[PDB]
Amino acid sequence: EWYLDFVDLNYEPGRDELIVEYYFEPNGVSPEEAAGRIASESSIGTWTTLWKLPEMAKRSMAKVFYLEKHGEGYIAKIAYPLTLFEEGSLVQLFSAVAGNVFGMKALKNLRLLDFHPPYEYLRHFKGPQFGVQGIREFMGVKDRPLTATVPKPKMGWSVEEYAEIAYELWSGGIDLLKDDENFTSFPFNRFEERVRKLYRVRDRVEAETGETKEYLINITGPVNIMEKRAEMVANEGGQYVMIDIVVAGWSALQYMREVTEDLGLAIHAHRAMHAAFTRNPRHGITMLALAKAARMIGVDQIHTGTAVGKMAGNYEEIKRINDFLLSKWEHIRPVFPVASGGLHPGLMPELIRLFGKDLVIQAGGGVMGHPDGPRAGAKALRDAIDAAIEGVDLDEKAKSSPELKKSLRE
Amino acid sequence: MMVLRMKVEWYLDFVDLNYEPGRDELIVEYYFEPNGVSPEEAAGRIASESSIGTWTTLWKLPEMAKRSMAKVFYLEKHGEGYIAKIAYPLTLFEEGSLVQLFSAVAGNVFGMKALKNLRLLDFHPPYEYLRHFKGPQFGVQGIREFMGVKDRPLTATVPKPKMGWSVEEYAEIAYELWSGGIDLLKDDENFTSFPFNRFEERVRKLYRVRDRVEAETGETKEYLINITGPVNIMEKRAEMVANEGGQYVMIDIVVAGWSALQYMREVTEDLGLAIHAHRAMHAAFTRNPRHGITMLALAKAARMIGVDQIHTGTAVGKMAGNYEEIKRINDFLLSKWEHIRPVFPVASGGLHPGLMPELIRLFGKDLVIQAGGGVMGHPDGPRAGAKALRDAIDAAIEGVDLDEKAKSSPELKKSLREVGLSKA
Amino acid sequence: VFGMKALKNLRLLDFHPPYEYLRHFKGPQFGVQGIREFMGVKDRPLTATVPKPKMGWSVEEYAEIAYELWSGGIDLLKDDENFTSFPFNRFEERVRKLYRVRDRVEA
Repeated sequence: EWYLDFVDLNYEPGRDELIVEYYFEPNGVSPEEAAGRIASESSIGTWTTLWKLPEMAKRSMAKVFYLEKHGEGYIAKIAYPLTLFEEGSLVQLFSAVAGNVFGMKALKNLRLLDFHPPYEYLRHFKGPQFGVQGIREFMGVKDRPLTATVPKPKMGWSVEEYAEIAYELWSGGIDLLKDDENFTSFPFNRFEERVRKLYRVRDRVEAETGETKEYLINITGPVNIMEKRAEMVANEGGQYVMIDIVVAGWSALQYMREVTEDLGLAIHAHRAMHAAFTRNPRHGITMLALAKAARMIGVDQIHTGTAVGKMAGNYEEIKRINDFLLSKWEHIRPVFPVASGGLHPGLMPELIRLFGKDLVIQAGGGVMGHPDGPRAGAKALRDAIDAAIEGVDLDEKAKSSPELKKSLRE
Repeated sequence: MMVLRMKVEWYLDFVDLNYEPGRDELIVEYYFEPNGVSPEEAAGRIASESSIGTWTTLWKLPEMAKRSMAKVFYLEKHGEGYIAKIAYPLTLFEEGSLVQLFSAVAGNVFGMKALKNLRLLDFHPPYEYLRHFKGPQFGVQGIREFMGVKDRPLTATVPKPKMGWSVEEYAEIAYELWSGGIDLLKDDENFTSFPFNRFEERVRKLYRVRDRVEAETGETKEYLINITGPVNIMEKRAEMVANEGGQYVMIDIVVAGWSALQYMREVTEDLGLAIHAHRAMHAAFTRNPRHGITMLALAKAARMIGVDQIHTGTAVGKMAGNYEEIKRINDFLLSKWEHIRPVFPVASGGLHPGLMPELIRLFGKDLVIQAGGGVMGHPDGPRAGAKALRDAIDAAIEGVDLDEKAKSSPELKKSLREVGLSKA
Repeated sequence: VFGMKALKNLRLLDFHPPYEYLRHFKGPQFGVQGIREFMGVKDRPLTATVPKPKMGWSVEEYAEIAYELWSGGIDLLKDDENFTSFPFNRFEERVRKLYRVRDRVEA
């Protein structure tokens, strides 16, 4: 059996079939053959063999129904019957549509652009437990973006040193303390010691300020360890855990979604390592597909990138990802985009004008750098956010917030 | 009259080309190309973002920050870029957690605007890092022992087509493959559990067939059964396999991920199961020679945690990946490495009986040889194909010409004739 | 009592528990007779050997020395007091191998 049996550019996919879109460049074969190879490798493969062909194999063939020239290559869209899939298992879906296909010698490059799961696939995924509205409610923040802050330096803090910095950041106005992706558990900062202490400091600051404060605490590890750590956070009164979802990976993430369902924890998804496969525009998996999978399983917050006078990724791509994350999508609650990357108070209006108010804004570097110290930097960050939301020029505001003034000089 | 200290840390402070790392530091080798910054600055950015980062702050530095800095100690031009080697103190690591190691050395660094491209080439764990990994439970010698196969490569076959089989149809093809001489039935990376082939129904049936073939042939047969799934599911499926008498599970380790793998290694330690790692999805990040993570590094992580066998690529006409790269990976997999047992390279990609002499000459006898199409495609059927593969391997090992062997092996004779009829 | 400044030296020589104290102790499960019975050795003393050197053996190297010792007539293989569990000789890996060797030598 041959690759062109998987190609039919007149086929019209049913509403119960899953669609994957790929960019590809052929290597020594026709665009049609290459697309047929993708469909084959991601479904039943080849046969031809004197052996009895299994009865479900014809009903499991993928079909390329769209193929067009695009830049230096081609886009194919391919339809997949649900007989190919273990329903509820994102892991098995990606084993099919994002696996061996990337190694095929008959392609120069292959990029998985997007996928579109039908109702009968999507209904076996819960999506986020809280999402934007869930978080807004437990944080008590109805309208403005939320603020987050990873301390600098990002490693090396003892439990006590971390308690002290956390008190300054939260007290100065930060909503969310954030651990660095590399900051898990060390001899001088054991995870359970950190939990015991940091939630007591959190509760003290809530009592002194009257505002809800939370901790994007890094539970990343071997799954059994991440589960135990999630249990410790819940037992101490935490409503968030942070997981490096790409480093940890899809099998752990799906299970952890069941763990956090029982313990009432929102998931903050850090995407470290993503750029190993999401950066190259000709090859890998797009950040959009990654986000879509992550939203389906049910992260409540995820990093996507920013636009920024020093930093800044592709505006269009970021806005496409964010629009998807906030979009209506059947029962799947919307996800907060997390904006990070050289953010500081002066950038807040624009970040907000361009990306809206439904954001978690991570700005630790600017907060830690304030000339009056971290607590003043946090206020400067809340103070320029309030001004964006209200339509006030940052130089007017600065007349009644010297922590923002001191920030604007630089 | 207070004098305060603004602490400043910058990228070039992470570069010291005269630094001599201790034997108890972890070393990572990177290839990179700078974008708009000096090679020094780029290298510094890597060391920084994989360690303590940079910053400007009045706040008191945490005491362990200065002892947690990575240092660039080697930096030289390489092709259109540069190689850096970077040294890491173990204070930066949660020991036993490869998840955390990779979050540091293989994380945010790949997304840095100031690098055009970034590839992690290799890493070298010091003894005090490595000693908190068990490595493979069985490795080469353990598998050889339970399979009862002392010298020759082992054989494996994934049925064709790769999806759609009912439990009964899969039992019938398995009987053929095993009976004709294949050592290891192998599930496709996509083939987990379906309405028409439920995992637990498949285990009950196939291990009965397995045991029947063992009784009939006097040879040990095994099954690289795909337990890939959400971690709890993978765990339950591993328990079902062990319960039925199985000694192997297959995990799609890249799609599943490191966190699940590390835990599954504890599960399999308890159940006596060897792990066959399928690497589907790797090429999304291992294929670009300028950017990503090499198959060698992935393989090293997987060996350290403890997969017992892993796919590395082959040298064929019809699948030839780079000979140099592949041989490097296999050499590593099989090399002495403290207490870490050696791992079988799994060779796959259009193999058939006529390639066995070349495959063995070039890559040795310590291989698992997966020969799907070649076996399933034999003109006399899959049983005959399996025999042809086993006979070609016995000949390669004995230094006997394939056409000489074919005189006492009808299956091998037909297989050889077909290649010629299907070759341009 | 050992730290009292009013004593220059103190040595506990022996103690003698009365029946109502001693009765709340089981003593050995096996003792001499229990051991002789499960070892199948009725009269002669039993023999034991700790390998030399005392440390540094891998599981497989430890299996090979044990085979020699047991096969030549030693009754009891013995670990050195410092030999617990190491990266190159993990206790559970040792247990699995050494008892298979043990059963082989018995056969």
